[PDB]
Amino acid sequence: PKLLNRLNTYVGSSRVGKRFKLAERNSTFTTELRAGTATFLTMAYILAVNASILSDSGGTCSVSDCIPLCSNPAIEPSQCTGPGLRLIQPDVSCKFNPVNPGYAACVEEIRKDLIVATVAASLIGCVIMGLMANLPLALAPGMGTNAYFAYTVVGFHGSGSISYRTALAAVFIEGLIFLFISAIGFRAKLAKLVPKPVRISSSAGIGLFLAFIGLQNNQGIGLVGYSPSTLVTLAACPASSRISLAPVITSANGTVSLLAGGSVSGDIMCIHGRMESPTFWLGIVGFVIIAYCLVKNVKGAMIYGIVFVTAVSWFRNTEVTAFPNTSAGDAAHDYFKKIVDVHVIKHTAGALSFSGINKGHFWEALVTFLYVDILDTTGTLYSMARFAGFVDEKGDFAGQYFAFMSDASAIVIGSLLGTSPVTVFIESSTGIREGGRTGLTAITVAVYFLLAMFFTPLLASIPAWAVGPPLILVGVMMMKSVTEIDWEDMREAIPAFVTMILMPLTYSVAYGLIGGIGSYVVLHLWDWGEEGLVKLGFLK
Amino acid sequence: PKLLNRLNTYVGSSRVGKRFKLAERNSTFTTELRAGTATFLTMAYILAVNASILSDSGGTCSVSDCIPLCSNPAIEPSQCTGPGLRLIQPDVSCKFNPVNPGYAACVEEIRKDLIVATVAASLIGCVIMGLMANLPLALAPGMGTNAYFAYTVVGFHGSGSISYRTALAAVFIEGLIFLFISAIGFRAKLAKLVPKPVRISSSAGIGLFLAFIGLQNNQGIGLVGYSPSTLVTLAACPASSRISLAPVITSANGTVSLLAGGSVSGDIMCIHGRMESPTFWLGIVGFVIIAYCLVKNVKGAMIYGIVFVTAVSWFRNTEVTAFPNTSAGDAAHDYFKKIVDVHVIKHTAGALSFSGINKGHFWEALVTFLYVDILDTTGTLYSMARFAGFVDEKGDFAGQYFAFMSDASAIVIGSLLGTSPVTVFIESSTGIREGGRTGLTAITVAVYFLLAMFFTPLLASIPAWAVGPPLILVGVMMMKSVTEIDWEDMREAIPAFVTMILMPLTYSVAYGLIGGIGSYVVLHLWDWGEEGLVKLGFLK
Ligand SMILES: *[C@@H]1O[C@H](CO)[C@@H](O[C@@H]2O[C@H](CO)[C@@H](O)[C@H](O)[C@H]2NC(C)=O)[C@H](O)[C@H]1NC(C)=O
Ligand SMILES: *[C@@H]1O[C@H](CO)[C@@H](O[C@@H]2O[C@H](CO)[C@@H](O)[C@H](O)[C@H]2NC(C)=O)[C@H](O)[C@H]1NC(C)=O
Repeated sequence: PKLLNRLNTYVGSSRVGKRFKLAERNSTFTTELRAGTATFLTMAYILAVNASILSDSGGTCSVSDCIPLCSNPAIEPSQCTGPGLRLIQPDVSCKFNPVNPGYAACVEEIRKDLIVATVAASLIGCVIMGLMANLPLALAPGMGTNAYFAYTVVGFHGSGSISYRTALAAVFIEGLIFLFISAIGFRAKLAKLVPKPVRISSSAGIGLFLAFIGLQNNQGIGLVGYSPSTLVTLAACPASSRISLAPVITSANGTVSLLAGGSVSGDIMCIHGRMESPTFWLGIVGFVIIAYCLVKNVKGAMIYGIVFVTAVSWFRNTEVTAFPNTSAGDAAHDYFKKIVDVHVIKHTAGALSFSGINKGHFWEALVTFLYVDILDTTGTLYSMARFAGFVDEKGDFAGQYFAFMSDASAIVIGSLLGTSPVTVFIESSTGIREGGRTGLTAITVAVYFLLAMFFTPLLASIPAWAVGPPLILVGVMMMKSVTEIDWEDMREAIPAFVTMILMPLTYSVAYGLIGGIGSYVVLHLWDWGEEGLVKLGFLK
Repeated sequence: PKLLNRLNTYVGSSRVGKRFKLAERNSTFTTELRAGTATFLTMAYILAVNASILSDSGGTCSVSDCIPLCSNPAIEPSQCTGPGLRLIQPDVSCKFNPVNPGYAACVEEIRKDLIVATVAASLIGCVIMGLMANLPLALAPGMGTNAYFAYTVVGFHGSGSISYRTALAAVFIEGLIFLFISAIGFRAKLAKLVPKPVRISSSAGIGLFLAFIGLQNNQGIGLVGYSPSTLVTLAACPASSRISLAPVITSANGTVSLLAGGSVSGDIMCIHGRMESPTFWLGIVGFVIIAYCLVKNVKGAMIYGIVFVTAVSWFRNTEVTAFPNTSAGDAAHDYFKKIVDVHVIKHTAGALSFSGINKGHFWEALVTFLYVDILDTTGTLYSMARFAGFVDEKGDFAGQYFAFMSDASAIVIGSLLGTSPVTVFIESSTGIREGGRTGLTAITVAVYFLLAMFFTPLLASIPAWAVGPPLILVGVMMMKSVTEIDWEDMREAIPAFVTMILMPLTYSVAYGLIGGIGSYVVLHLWDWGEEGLVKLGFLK
């Protein structure tokens, strides 16, 4: 007969076929391969997004890599010898606008390291899940945790309260704690502490957070800029129409004096030319492409949008180029002209530090990660077990124990390689809908990730207006959880609204969670006291 | 027979009782009075909120009221005569921080004028509705239109693109157009142009906008401040820990130079002492009070929260005082020591100007108002007609014609007195639930508004941390519209999300509407073209 039939029969009757229980689950070999291909096509946008987001945090390097500069910018630093010409020693301000050249070079090196680390963590997680749990699930660094890790815990170019290495240690300890909790069966009971309205709306809140990042110049397409009155207005003017802000001291007559050592922002204020940014309109075109591909059920919509926007930007002498006519642009183009490369992680691997373990901020991060991974992983896996028909009458699908242990182990391993926590992707559903039932789907996704490695030069050249619409559409899709909040009941509607709006406005996830929980406790104090009084016996 | 029974019988058998159809609708006199009292108690927060919001726009006065200042702030301006001491002529920067004393005095005068105008517009609208339509509905200046009029169309202290008088003319013409449209029966047809997902989510969007205003230092309790990296972080530090920002020019070596004539912001950047602002915690206490009063179905919850927070602030030598130890504070206290006053509108009444009618921004405002009033009034009235049992099998409740004409006339009259458009309040439902069926409820609310006049000194002394939680809770209650969007369908979910998130982030309502409509058209182009091709006959 057909050669595929012979191959399927041979594999099913073999020893590895019985190991993976192919016959008992009604799927042979090619259904597994097709399901793995579909899942990889649906989740491949993480390869660009995660590396960009994590690289924005600055990585391991610090002020020690800034180089001394000349008195005038027109003279090369090594030729700054003459009357009144001296070398300026670097300070913290070298990390921020205008950025010192050495810092930017290090940041590019960190970006390559983080691409490789993302690929390796996804591969190891998928293989561990496939071999141990024997489930068709794919693991990769999560999205909300990426944004929270980069822009809040560590901050832009290390402007946060915790260094990169200490945050890696926090992720490591969180993974170990999650493993220990899942191994003794206290995970389900611990999941009950979070009140219901906070437990749901939080997801929506994160989506809003992500969307806001996509509407930002540092991070996405623009369209939102600084305003002296309202703090936020309509941006998206060309890069030559933007200026920075600096703190000043005023008086009661009208004088102003610049404040020494103050933080200078990026080019966030727009003077003229609104709605004229070419990169903004290129990002809009990519957004439209992804949205149409999502409506018509095309797999890999985000891949297509990102690839279109990136390929348009690879030309050199345009207004939307990714390789500007500078030294950094020329170096980036030179690395890009190499199509394939085998990059070895140099700075990011094995970069843990336990110095800040006694700080109060550290723990605020460690708990927050622990919350998200406990909820998300609990929410996703069971949902997946419903699509594959594994759930019995008791609500258990056998391999849940090893599924949770494998997720925790993947988190630990990813922390060792220098990336944000890894989780199970919801996109795995698209593989289950195609017929994947065993762990061969995870192995197939792992092989695809291995082949996605070796393309670091192509993945390291993706501009900010290409990582923009994917975040917005991810927020759109996360928004669907609001339909199960009872907005008629104030005692539920107030905490959910507080969580949802505080996540993007304070630009933090922990603050939204804290506000929601505090509001819930305050609003339920009276009822709890009345119940306690009735129970004790002072009241009827 | 009790005396109340005799009074009810006498009124019901009288001529005015037959005029208002008291007997035919099963309500006599005291049910009408009680329903009016309940409605007024539920809607009385507008008396403070609307005046504060509209006064933040600066009113009619301009740079011409700034007074010349001395070379040093320590010398009184009229004694600035000596070596090198001159008078600085005012410029536009006198309107912004630091604010010229004459401008602040004028703004206080405008605040009194706007309190009186708000009361008068509400009274006239209620009387016109009660006498003509004969419905138990109360009219007052709307909330989203207040915020849009003040902070977007006119801008803070006149920093927008349209002056106050031109915006009043826009409101006037919008009211006239709405009257003409409703009189010829094209209102229902015109209401169908807005796509459904935009037509719903817009309400939720406005709520978010309002909540953001309540989390702002200019406008509410604080908690959200400027950030050099993310533009927005956790504020709410004491007023002595805040500094301003000014635009600068950088170079490639590290120098910075202040830019001449740039806009200086308010005290928005926080250096230290986060979560230590006493006014922030007072606002939180007021928020909690209103939240419990809302949970337990207490009428006038917002009144109680506002009154508590305001009464705490009336003491003079504290950190939460509304009368600081300055000249402006002393003048405010002197006006407050008067309990009752008869204020006559001096600047705001009859201040229309038709100069900017050929500007493109003008029309962008005029349409936007016209949208909101067409939707909101259509959404509310019919809903009210369901609670009172007026809707027949055909969907009409007889007096809808005069109801819409009365709403339009009230809009025009309010525009003449110098306020944002007036609409029907949803809070009127609380009066219908109590038994109100005729127009005597509107007359009762009008009498209550008339007696609420004469208390301008008390209403003019309400601080910003008292107008804060009401806006947040109004946003919470408007948020309930999201449950009727199908978030599973991308072709609907994308426009709704775009509208909802663009309203508060760009800090404008028109931009959210434009984005939503544009996204809807773009996403439906392919389907519309395919349908048209099938209809014409080129396709099967
Ligand atoms: C960096 O280079 C600029 C010149 O490009 C220096 O600016 C001097 O000081 C102000 C501010 O720009 C200018 O008005 C002067 O014209 C500049 N003087 C000269 C001789 O160019 C700036 O001083 C340099 N940075 C430092 C720390 O010296
Ligand atoms: C306005 O008032 C200040 C004093 O309050 C005057 O003095 C200046 O103070 C700032 C610091 O706040 C210094 O940077 C300036 O060097 C001071 N200038 C002088 C001449 O002493 C200030 O001069 C006043 N401004 C004007 C235009 O008169």
